[PDB]
Amino acid sequence: DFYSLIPSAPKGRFDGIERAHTAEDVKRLRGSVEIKYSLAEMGANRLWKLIHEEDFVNALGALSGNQAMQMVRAGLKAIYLSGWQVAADANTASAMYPDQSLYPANAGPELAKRINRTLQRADQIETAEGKGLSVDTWFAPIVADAEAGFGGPLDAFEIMKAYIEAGAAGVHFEDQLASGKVLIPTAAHIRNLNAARLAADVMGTPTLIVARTDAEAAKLLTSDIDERDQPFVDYEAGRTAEGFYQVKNGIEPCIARAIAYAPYCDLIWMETSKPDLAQARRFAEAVHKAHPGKLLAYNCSPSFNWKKNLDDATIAKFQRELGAMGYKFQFITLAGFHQLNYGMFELARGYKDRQMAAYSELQQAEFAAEADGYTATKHQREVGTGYFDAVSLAITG
Amino acid sequence: TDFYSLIPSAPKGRFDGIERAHTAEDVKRLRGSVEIKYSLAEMGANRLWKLIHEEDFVNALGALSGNQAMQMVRAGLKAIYLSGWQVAADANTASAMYPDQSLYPANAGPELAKRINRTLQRADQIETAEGKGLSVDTWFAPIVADAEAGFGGPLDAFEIMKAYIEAGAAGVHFEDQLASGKVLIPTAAHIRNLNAARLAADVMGTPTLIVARTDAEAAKLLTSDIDERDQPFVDYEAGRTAEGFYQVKNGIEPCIARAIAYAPYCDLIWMETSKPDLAQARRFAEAVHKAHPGKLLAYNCSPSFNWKKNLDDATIAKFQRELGAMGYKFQFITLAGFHQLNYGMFELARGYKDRQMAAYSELQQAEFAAEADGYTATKHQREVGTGYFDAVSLAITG
Amino acid sequence: DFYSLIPSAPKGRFDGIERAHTAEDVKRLRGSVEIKYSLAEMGANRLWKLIHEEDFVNALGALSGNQAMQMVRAGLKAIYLSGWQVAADANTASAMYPDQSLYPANAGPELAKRINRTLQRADQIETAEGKGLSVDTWFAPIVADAEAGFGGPLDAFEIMKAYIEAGAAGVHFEDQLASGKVLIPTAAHIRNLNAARLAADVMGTPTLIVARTDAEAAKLLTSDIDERDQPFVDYEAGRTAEGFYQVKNGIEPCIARAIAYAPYCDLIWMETSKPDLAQARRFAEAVHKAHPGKLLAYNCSPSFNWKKNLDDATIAKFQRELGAMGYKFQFITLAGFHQLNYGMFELARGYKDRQMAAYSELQQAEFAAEADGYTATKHQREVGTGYFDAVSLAIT
Amino acid sequence: DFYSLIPSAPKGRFDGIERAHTAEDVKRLRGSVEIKYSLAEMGANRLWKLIHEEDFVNALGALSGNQAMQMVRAGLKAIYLSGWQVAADANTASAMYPDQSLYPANAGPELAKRINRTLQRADQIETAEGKGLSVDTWFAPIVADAEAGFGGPLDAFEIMKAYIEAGAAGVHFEDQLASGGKVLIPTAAHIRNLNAARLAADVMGTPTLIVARTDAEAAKLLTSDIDERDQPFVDYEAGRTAEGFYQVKNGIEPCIARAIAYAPYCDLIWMETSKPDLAQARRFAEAVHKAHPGKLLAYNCSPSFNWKKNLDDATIAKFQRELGAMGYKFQFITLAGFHQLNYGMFELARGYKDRQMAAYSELQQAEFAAEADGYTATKHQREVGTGYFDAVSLAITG
Repeated sequence: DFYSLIPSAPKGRFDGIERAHTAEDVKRLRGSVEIKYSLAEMGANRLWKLIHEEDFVNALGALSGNQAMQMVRAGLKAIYLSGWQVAADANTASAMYPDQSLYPANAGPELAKRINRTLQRADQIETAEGKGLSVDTWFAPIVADAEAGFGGPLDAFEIMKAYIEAGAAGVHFEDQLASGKVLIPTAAHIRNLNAARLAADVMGTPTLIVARTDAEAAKLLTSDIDERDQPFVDYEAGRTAEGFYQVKNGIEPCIARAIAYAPYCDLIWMETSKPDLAQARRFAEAVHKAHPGKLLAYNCSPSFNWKKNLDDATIAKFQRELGAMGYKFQFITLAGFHQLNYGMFELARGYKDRQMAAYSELQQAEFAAEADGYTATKHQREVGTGYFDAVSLAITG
Repeated sequence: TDFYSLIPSAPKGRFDGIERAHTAEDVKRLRGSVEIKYSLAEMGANRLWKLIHEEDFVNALGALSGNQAMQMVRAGLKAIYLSGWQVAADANTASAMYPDQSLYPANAGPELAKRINRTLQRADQIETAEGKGLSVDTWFAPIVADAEAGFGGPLDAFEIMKAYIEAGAAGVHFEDQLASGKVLIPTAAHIRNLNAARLAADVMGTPTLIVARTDAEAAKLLTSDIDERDQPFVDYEAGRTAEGFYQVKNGIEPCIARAIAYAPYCDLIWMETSKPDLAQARRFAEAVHKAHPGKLLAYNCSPSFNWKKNLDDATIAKFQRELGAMGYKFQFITLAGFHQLNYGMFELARGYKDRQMAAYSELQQAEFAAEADGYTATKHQREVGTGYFDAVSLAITG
Repeated sequence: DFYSLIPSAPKGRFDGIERAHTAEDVKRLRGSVEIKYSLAEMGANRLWKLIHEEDFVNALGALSGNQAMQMVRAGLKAIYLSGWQVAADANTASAMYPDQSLYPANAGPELAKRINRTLQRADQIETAEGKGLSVDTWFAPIVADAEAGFGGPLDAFEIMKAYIEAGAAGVHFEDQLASGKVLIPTAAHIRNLNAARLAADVMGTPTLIVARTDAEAAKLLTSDIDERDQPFVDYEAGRTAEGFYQVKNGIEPCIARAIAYAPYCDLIWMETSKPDLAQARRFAEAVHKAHPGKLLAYNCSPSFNWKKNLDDATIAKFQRELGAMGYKFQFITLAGFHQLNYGMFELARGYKDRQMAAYSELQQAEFAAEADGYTATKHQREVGTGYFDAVSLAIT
Repeated sequence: DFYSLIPSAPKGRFDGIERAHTAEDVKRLRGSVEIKYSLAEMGANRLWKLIHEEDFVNALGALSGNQAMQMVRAGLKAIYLSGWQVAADANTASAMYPDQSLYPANAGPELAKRINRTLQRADQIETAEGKGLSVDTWFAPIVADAEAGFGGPLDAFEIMKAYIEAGAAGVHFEDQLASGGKVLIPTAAHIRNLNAARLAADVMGTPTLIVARTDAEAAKLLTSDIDERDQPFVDYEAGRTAEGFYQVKNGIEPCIARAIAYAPYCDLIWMETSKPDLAQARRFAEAVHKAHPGKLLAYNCSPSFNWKKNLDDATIAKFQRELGAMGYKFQFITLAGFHQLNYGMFELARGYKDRQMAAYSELQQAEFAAEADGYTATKHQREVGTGYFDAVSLAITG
C-alpha cells in the first residue's frame, strides 16, 4: 500500500518498517501532482542493492564535487557527505565553523546537489566519447549528514525533502540537541525519524534513513519525560543550571536507544570515539537479539590514532571484520578534509622552498597514477571541454 | 594628488605612470554621498603593492577553497591566486562542473574571494584568542583574482571589479579575449575594460591592483579591425570567417604591441603563455621595458606544460627566481589547487578501496610527520574554530 | 524519432520545426541516465495546449512567488518572468540594475524556481484541505526571459537547461548584443535558437522557444557578414567608432528576421516600445505569408502612455484584436514592478501622514476583495500554517 | 574601555547596560585586524538619534529592496524587516513557509543586504544628478528579526554578526523556542541569547541596537522551570506535557516580569501582543518604567487584528501617537509589505483577466497622479539606475 505511493521501491524495501502515519496521510500531504526525483530514486535503490549484495560498503567524506568524482573513478561504490566538513569548508554562510550546526540548514543538500552535478558531467563526458563508462555508474549513492534536523520534526521533514531534491540516497539523524553532548528523549528522536519517513513518503522516494545515537558519550539529557530514558538518569545529581538531567553514558543506553529506533530507520549507528571490534560486536549482538539481521552503520574515526592504538594486522582487517558483524555501511567522516588540507600544506611548503620543482613532483606523481586510472592530468577533458566541443559541433550547421 | 585625495589609503607613488580616462570630479559624481569602508580590500592592496616592490618576486598558487588558501598562508606563501578555470571546475554559483570559458555566473569569483577571506579571518581569530601571537606574517595574504573578460562590456567589468573589492580582493586581472581558438577584442575595447575597473576602484576608494592580460600569443582571431593598432596583424587576404571575425597573426609581436598599449592603464602586465621559455619571457620583458621602464610584470606557470620532459631539473629549479630578476614580480600556478585536490583524493580513494583503514592510517601518519614542518590540521577541532567558539561561550556566561 | 527522445511531447508538437542536430547528436550529449523534469514537462504541455485553445493567453511579469500566486488565484493562465524585473529587484547579485544583463546568468532560473515552489505550496495547502482546488491548476506555465543568452551559443544552452530544471515552460531569446541597441547577425541568433533547442532535446522536455527580434528600433549591427542583413546596412555611413555597422531599422528587417528565425522557434516576437494594431497586423500578415499559422507573441509596453496615445475603445479591445491576428501569447513585462512600487509608495505615504488609519484602509480593501477570491487576509493559511499543522499531526 | 572598542558609539550609548563579558574578552575574541562596517555604524547611530529625538519612529515590514526604497522615498525614517515575511516570500531556501524558524539562518541578513544595496543605488542615482537628495538620507536604519536566534547563544552570536555585515541598525531576539501554542525558554536562557548578541556587536566593534522580545502574553508552555523567576507562573497542577514541557499562565504579569529581567541586557523592550490595547500598553509601559525609568520600548501593530471592527476611527487615528507618549519609540507593522504586495497583485490580475489593457492603464494613470506627491517610479528606467550607468559609461568612453 506504501509500495503504491513509492513506485520505485523494490519488493520488501519496507520489511519491518513501522510508520506513525497512514497511506491516506501521505496522499493528503503530497500535493495533487506527481513530481519525479530521479537521482534520489536511483541512488536510494542503488544503495539498497549495494548494502544487501556487498560484503560491506565503505565510503569517504567528500568536500567537493571533484573529490566525490575521484572517489567514484577510483572504484568506491558510495559517497559520504559530512556535516563537520560542511561546517569546515563547504558552507552556505561561506564561513569556517566548528561542528555545532552553526551553518544555515540548506548547506548539506546544496553540497549533495553539487556532487551530483559533477557526477552528471563525468557521466556526460564519457557518454559523449562513446567508448562506454569507465566505472559501474557515475551516480554512486550519497549518504548525508542531517545533524539533529536543525530544530523539531518539521525542520527534519524539510531537511529530508531538500536532500531528496538534491538527489541523496540516504540521510542520517542524531539524538543530540546539537548544542559536552546533550541527548533528547528517545520519543523525541523517534518523532524526527518519523518526519523523515513522512517526507520520503511524500516525495515518493524510498530514501534510506540512518538513525544515530550519541549515547556512548553524552552525560546530559534535556528531559526525563520518557520512561525508556529514566533508568539512566542520576536523579540524585540532579539537574544542571540549564535544567538538563545528568545521565549515565556508555553502551547500555546506546543499545536501548538503538532497539527503540530500529523500526523507524533503515540503518542504526552508534557514534563511537574509540574504534573497538569487541565493543562493535557487543553492540551488534545486542541489537540483533531484538532485531535480527538489522542493517548497521559505522563511523571509522579520523582522530583516533590508528597505528598507535592497534597493530597493523588489526587495522588491515578492521572493515572486513566490521562487515561480517553486520556493519554494512562504513565511512570515514573527515577523509576529504584531512586529504585536502595535508596535500596543499605539503604542496605549498615545497613551493616556498623550491618553487617550480615542488609542482614538478606533483605532476610526475599524477603521470605515474595514469596506469592506475587517473585522468585529471588531462585537465580540460576532466572538466568537460571535449563535451562542450561536441555540443558546439552539434549546434553548427 | 586629487586621486590620492579620493583614495586615502594609497601609498606614495601608487599611481605613478598611471593614466585615467575619467576625472576626480567624475568619481565624486559617481561615488554616492556616503563613505563606505572596505578594510580587507585596502589592506590586501597596500600589502600587495609593498610586497611586489620588495621581494625578488611574489609566488602564488591557485586556491580552490578557503581551507586550501589557509594552508597556503600557514606554509609561508605571501599571496593567494584565485583561478577562473578552477571556479568553473569545482567552485561556482551554478554548482556545476564547467570548462574554462565564462559559463558560470559572474558572481562566482567574488564569492570565492569572500570565502577565502572568511577562512583566513577565522584562522586569525583562533590564534588571537590563544593570545601567543600569529604563526604567520599575516593571515590576510593579498588575493589576486581572475575576472575573465569582465563578463560582457565595460559596465560588466565595472561591476565585477566592485564585487571583488567588497569581497576584499587585492588585485583583479582582465583579458583581451571575447571568451567565445581564442578571439581577441580590439585594443581599444580592452583599454575601455581596464578603465572601467579603475573607475570602479576609484569609486570604492581603494588602491586595488589591476592586471592586464593579453591572449595574443595564441589567438588567431579578432572580432573587429576598427583599431589601427591591430590592423598591422590582420591577414586581410583570408579575409573574414563565417562569424565575421578577422584572421590575425599571433605570437610575441602582438603581445608586445598590446602590452605597451595597455601599460598606462594597469598596474601589472601579463602575457598568457602555454610554453614557458625564459628567453621568450626575457624578450617580452625587455621590449615592454623600453616603452615602460620598470613596469611590473606577472607570469603564469603553465600547469599542463610537462616540465620534466621539456626542461632540466636545474632550469626548473631556477625558473621562478630567473623571472623575478627580469621583473616578473607576480608569478602563479593557476591550476595547482585543482591538481592537488584531485590527485590526493584519487590516491587515497584507490588505496582505501584496496586496503580500507590501512590507507587512511598512512595519510594520518604522514600528517603526524608533517607537524614538525608546521602542519596543525591534525588537531582538526582547533583548525576549524571550536577552541575559539569555546572561548566565545565562556565569555557569554561570565 | 525526436518524440522518442522527448516522451511527454504531444503529437505534432514539432510540426514545421527544423533542427541543426540529429536525434543521434542528442543521444550522445544527454548522458547515460534518464533524469525527469516534471514541472517543465507539465508547464510546456499546458502552455502548448493553452496557446492553441484560448483566444489569446495573457500574462503579467512576476517579481516574486507571492505575486505569481495571486496571478494564478485571480484566474490568469500563465506567468511571465521578466529580465528587467530580475535586474530591478530579484537577482543573485542582490543589487538594483538597469536592463543590460548586468546580473549573474543564474538569476532568472532562480526566480522561476521560487515561483514554482510557491505554487507547489499553494497546491499542497488546498490538497490537504481536501475540498478540491480553487483554480484550474496552480502550475500555470512560466514564460521566462533568457535575455541574449548571456554570451554565445553555449551560454544559451546553459540557461535553457537551468530554466528547464527550474520548471519553466517557455524561454525567450533576443538577437541583440546587450553586452542604443546593437543587433547580432541573423545567423548568430539562429545559432542561439538552435542551442536552446538542443538543450531542450538533451533534457528530454518539449520546452517552448520564443525568438525575439529587436530590429524595430536598433540602428546598429555587429557585423554585416550575413547576406540576409546586408540589404539593411547603410554602407555610406559607414561604421561607428567601436566598429559597428549602421542599419535601417523598422518593420522591414523585423519581418525578414522573423521569417528566417521561424523554423527554429515555436513563437516569434517583434519587440516594440510603441503599441500599434496596424504595425502588429503588417508584421503578422507578412510572417504568415511565409509561415501560415505561425504562433506569435506581443509585449504590451509598460512605459508607453496608454491613455494619452490611444483612445479608450482601442485600449479596451487591444489584446482581443491582437489575439485575432494570431498573437497567442501576450504579456506586460514590468507589471509587477509597477504594482509593487506604486502600492508601497502609497501605503508608506498615508502611514507617514495618518499612521494606523492608512493600514486600516489597506486592511478593509482586502476584506472587500474576499468576495472576488482574495484569501491572503487569512495570512497564516495562505503561507501554509494549516498545511504544516496537518504534517505535524501526521508525524504524531 | 568599551567605548574604545566601539569607536563610533556616541557618548552615553551604553548607560544602564550590563554585560557578562569584559573588554578584555572582546579584545581576545575579535582577531588582530580592524575591519570596519560603515552601514552598520551609520544605521545604528542614526537609529539611536531618531528614537531619542522623534516623538516616535514608525516603520513597515519590507519584503524587498524596492519596497524599502519606496518607504524611504515616501518619507519614512526607518525600515522593519519581518521574519514572517522572509518565511513567506523572501528566504534562502526559495520556498514559502509559515514562521516557525524553518528557513535557513542565512535569510534575514541576506534581505538586509538586498535592501541596503537598493538604497545605495537610490543614493548613487541622486548624487550623480547633482541636485541634492530628495530625502534626509537614503540609508534609513534597518531593524531586523533574528527570531529565537536559530539555536543557542552561538547561533545568536552568529546571526548578530551576519546582520552587522549586512548593515542592519538593530536586531530583535525572542524568548520562545520557535522550534499548545508558543513555547518559552527560561528567563536565564534568553538573557544568555541577548548577551551573545551584545558580545557579537562588541567583537564587530559597532553600536548595533539590541531589541528584546517577550512572547509570554500568549505563550502557555515552557521548556523548563529551572529559573526561579519563571516558577511563579507555572501551573504545577497541570503538570507536564508529552514533550516534557511545563504548562504556564500567560499574560501581562509574566511579560512584565520578563521585560524587567531583560532590561539591563538590551536597548529596547518589546512585549509581543496580538490584541492592540492602549491601556495594556500603558500598563506594561508603567510597570517597566517603575524598575527602569525612561527605558526605550517598541511596539508591534498586529496586521491580523481587525482594526476597524475593534476600534473607532479616532482611536485608530491616534493609536501610534498615544503609544509614543508612553515611551514606545520604535513602532512597526510586521507584515505591511506582504499584505500590500498580495492585495495589489490580486486586484491588478483580477482587472487584467476581466478587461486586459484597461486594468493596466488604470494603474498607470494612478502612478501619473502620484507623481505630484514625490513618486518617481513612472520614470521607470531612471528608478533602476539607467541614467546612473549611462554616466558611468560616459566617464569610461567619451
